[PDB]
Amino acid sequence: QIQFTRHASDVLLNLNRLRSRDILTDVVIVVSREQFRAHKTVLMACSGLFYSIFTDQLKRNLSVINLDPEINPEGFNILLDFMYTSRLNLREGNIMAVMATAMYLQMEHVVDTCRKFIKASE
Amino acid sequence: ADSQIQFTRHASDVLLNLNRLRSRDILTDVVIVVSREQFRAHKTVLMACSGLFYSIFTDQLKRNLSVINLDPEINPEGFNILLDFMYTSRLNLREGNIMAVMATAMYLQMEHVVDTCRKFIKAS
Ligand SMILES: C[C@H]1CN(C2COC2)CCN1c1cc(NC(=O)Cn2cc(-c3cc(Cl)c(O)c(C(N)=O)c3)c3c(=O)n(C)c(C(F)(F)F)nc32)c(Cl)cn1
Ligand SMILES: C[C@H]1CN(C2COC2)CCN1c1cc(NC(=O)Cn2cc(-c3cc(Cl)c(O)c(C(N)=O)c3)c3c(=O)n(C)c(C(F)(F)F)nc32)c(Cl)cn1
Ligand SMILES: [Cl-]
Ligand SMILES: [Cl-]
Repeated sequence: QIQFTRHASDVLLNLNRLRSRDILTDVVIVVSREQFRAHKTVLMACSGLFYSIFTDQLKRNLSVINLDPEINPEGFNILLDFMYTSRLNLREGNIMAVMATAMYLQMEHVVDTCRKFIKASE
Repeated sequence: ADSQIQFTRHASDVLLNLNRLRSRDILTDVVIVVSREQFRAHKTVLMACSGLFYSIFTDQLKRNLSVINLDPEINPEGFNILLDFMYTSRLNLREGNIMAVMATAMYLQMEHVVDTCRKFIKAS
């Protein structure tokens, strides 16, 4: 069929615009003292943890999810921006936190990219 | 010591997973009614892909509606082609459907689809 090569990226951009305007967000993720509003569909599409949560009968209808308090909010922020943008901002000062947060969120390609960053920088 | 990494497959992988959720009726939040067919979807995806749906659901008086009735003169098969396009990036244009898809894309305010329809006509 006719393939629109920019369509998926344009969809994601528009989803990120909805998130910035707080339109149809349906969950708050709490990470220590920081709160992040998001769309469950995007979280589920991007994360094994969120897919498991929002397919679990006991948890799927929650509108507030408290993540492990040991997770670094900056690590989560970097990963949530990645979910909505395809762009992953890695630095020596954040790599360990992003990698551990990606393991927790079950984002395997992000973890592999973090390993590649360690290989390139250690 | 620093790197800004673009994941070139990420957006298409997100969209595939959204289509998987729709196919299982997970987190769908609206039924679009088009003449003799009902279609379930995610409002966020509809808004992301169509000027009409963007305008409808940005309106706070319509944002939380669970059923939207479209103009009854819209061809439901044209709509289904466009809904599948929204969730897949693939558009099935054929001589037997081009006029219906084009007219539906005008109504949904999907300009790059409309333009692709015009290119199809030009090449027919
Ligand atoms: C279950 C699956 C297959 N099933 C088939 C098999 O028989 C039928 C059809 C239904 N499918 C399905 C899956 C959905 N969501 C997920 O898969 C959640 N998800 C997302 C990712 C993910 C996505 C993108 Cl886009 C990325 O860029 C990256 C990255 N850069 O790291 C990571 C991911 C992951 O890395 N991992 C290990 C995992 C983990 F679970 F393995 F841990 N889960 C991840 C959604 Cl929403 C809807 N349907
Ligand atoms: C308004 C915009 C920019 N604004 C910036 C500018 O300063 C601040 C920020 C907020 N923004 C925003 C917009 C959102 N949604 C839409 O734009 C709706 N949408 C989507 C499309 C569209 C999208 C994809 Cl992916 C396609 O593949 C195709 C296609 N192949 O045809 C068509 C589309 C369109 O073609 N047309 C004419 C129109 C129309 F309205 F013009 F008619 N609307 C379309 C969403 Cl959800 C969230 N935020
Ligand atoms: Cl914006
Ligand atoms: Cl599948």
